[PDB]
Amino acid sequence: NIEEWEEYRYVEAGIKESITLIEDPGLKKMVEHVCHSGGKRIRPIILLLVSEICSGSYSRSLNAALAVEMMHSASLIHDDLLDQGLVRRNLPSAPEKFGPSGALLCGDYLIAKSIAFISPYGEKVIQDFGKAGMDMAEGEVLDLKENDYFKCIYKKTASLFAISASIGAYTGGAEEELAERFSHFGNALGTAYQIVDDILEFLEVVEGETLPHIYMKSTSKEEALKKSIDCVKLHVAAAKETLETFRECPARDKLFQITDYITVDMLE
Amino acid sequence: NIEEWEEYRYVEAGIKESITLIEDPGLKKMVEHVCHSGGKRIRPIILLLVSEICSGSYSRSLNAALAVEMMHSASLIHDDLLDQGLVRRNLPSAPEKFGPSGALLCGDYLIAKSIAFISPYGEKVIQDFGKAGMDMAEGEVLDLKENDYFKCIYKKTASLFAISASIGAYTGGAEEELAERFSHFGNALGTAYQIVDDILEFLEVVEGETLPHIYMKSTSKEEALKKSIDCVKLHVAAAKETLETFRECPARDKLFQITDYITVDMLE
Repeated sequence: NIEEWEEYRYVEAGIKESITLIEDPGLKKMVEHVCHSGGKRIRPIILLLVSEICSGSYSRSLNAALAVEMMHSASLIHDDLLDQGLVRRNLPSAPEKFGPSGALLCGDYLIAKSIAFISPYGEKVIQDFGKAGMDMAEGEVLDLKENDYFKCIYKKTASLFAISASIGAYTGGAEEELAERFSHFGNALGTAYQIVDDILEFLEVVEGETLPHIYMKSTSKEEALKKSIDCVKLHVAAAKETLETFRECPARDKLFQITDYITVDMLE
Repeated sequence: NIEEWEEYRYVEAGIKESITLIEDPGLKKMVEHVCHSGGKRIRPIILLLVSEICSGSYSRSLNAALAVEMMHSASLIHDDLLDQGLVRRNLPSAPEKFGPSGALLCGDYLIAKSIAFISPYGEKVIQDFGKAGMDMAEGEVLDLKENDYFKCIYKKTASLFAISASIGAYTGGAEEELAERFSHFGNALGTAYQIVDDILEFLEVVEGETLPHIYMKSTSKEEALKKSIDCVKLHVAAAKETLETFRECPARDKLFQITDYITVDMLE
């Protein structure tokens, strides 16, 4: 029950306050929709938890957490625009919650807003934030166009988890060395997270690109699944190995909980 | 001949170096295309010139200038995507240099890249940069949906000119008070600039929304044009009035040249 955590409540509060700032009725309505997805605000919470691990506090990290969530939301909106109305042009138009123009502009608005929110954190944090945004765009380009698959997961998904953790560390007073270790934890979790998502997606196709599909180009179906799940366990193990090197406290305990919650628990 | 200015050459050098950093062949090719538009790099040059006025130097301002140009390019690409394939869905598909997916992702890539380039300039500059990005998205939303027309020009176009000048001032050691005066110059120039563009566009429609069209809802064609041009002269005058309060030097002379070059000179 992450919705019960103080960290979750703080992020939700920041999100709501953020929404009150939107003047354009249309944009406000769209943003309210993307935030009302029932998600668990994993990325921003990870950022606050890391700040807590490093400093025992997270008050000052709220805007960085919101910036990361805004970037995530912008990517979801743009990806929806891509998948629903920009790639299969000769086929029947797919349904879309927001109009195409609305989806594009709402995403641009959110990215710009994330810049305003990340603005007080300094050069290192802001440069990392920018680099993650670039990785995400490049990742999507690859996504629509073995090695490339994993380069894709890293760029499109792992990257944001990595900076949610490193920025959290930086906002909690961490030096480059420590922030780097958190980056590794984030990359590990994010990778396991995406593979899990791809496994579930692969199974949906079976019911009527993903890792299992990639492996089937040379091996059995189940074997492809077995190696995919082994890939998840490998990265989950890598994530926990790193987490174990950090200060023992409730925030660290929560990071362990999140790790299982979004990876192996989804494979039950 | 702005192409002969040291400021122009420095920006061009930065742009070229920036291009060498792009790993994805496709993205690199797209960026090369948007930069190879024959434009005069007005916004980034204004930023460098302002830094010169305030400090006598502009070396340290290159990345801020590039960030502003990247934001401009991203907006042009996204606007092309909007106008060409997201608004007139029931009509024949309009031709596009980049595929729809490519245009969207290239724009997102450039915005993120601008974040990485603006990263070392501090909270005030980065917050202003973010706010301009937001104004631009909101401006486009209004653009496609009297007071609204001018709110549109301010948000979509004047805003970027305003921060190109204010950020230039900040990078040149200016305090809030001085940077604000430059912001006013930029807003003035940007407004005159857009109205001029709208007047030329209006005349193209006459040959076979814009200010002249807006006025015609209650007055004659020529009268609508007369009041539109008077609007240009008003803002050009406002821009020069402000410029005259700044330190007399070659950079200031160049700002006067640019002011006429992109406004009244285009009306001959």
